[PDB]
Amino acid sequence: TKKVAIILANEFEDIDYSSPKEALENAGFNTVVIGDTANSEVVGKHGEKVTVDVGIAEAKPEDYDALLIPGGFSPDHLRGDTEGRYGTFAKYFTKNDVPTFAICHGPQILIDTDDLKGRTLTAVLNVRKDLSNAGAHVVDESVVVDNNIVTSRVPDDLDDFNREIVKQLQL
Amino acid sequence: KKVAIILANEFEDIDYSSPKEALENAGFNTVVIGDTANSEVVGKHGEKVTVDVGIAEAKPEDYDALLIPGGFSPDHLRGDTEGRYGTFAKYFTKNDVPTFAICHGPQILIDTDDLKGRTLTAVLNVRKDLSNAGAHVVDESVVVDNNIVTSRVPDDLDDFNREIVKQLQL
Repeated sequence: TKKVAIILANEFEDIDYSSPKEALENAGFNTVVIGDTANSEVVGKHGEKVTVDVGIAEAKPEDYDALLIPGGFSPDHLRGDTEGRYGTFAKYFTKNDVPTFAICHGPQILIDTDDLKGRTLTAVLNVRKDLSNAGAHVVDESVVVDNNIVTSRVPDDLDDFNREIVKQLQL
Repeated sequence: KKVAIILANEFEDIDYSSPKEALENAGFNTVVIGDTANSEVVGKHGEKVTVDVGIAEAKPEDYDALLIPGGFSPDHLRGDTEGRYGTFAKYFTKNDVPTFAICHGPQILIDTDDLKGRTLTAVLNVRKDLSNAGAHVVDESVVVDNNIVTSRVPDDLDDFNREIVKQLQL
């Protein structure tokens, strides 16, 4: 059975978490929330409470068949980790071409992999310039698939994003 | 001397209030520029601030400096569909006018495209993005690079406030 790592801090955009989680589980994949501390709670912009399953200190990225990075201000929080542990975690996925899915601000974390040169991505407007400075070919599309990396811009893109992430996992 | 403060919702309260009070104590005037004139924007910890001038009307030549408070306000500003806050900031970087940014504030300066070779600091969360914009990023309580003054976190405010006042007294 395949399972998806979802990296999550406080102030995630609630629907960026719930909608792809529901699509993945509906297709028969399981999800696991990876955050600062196992069994801590993180709270979305709009109040959704999510319990962290696995601490980032213990998490083995090779255990997971895909990474999902929900947006809002969760990715900014994750990039505040003094030891850069979420960037290092995401680097496993980009270095080994494992399916990697990011929506909205999510692609911010991919910048910390230093692996984006020549990759094609989209993101929320706020973050596109940073993605291009990181070496990406940034485009403005509802969903972008570049081999293993799937990106979308906003919650309104979720139908397209969810369809593509489940396909990539079927591979 | 008049200082433009560009501000959206979820600014870090003391990043606004503490420099604004330092500037006003030194005899300078501040003018909050935001999405719509006479709206209120609200800080992460609930401080309410009235927007004096809408970004659509603001003329950056009017001002003797630009101040960019941190929090998630700079991110919000970078979401403006027509990039009007980046364009506002470009006047200051192009014309070497005093430009002060704390915490996440320096994110806005990324949109000017004018950071190559410039020396800045910022909160850890945004340092990589500043480096990728070509800036020489250091980890100091305050950094002065000609016209641009940056600091990292609220603890640095004493040092920030001293340096931004000193810029304007020139």
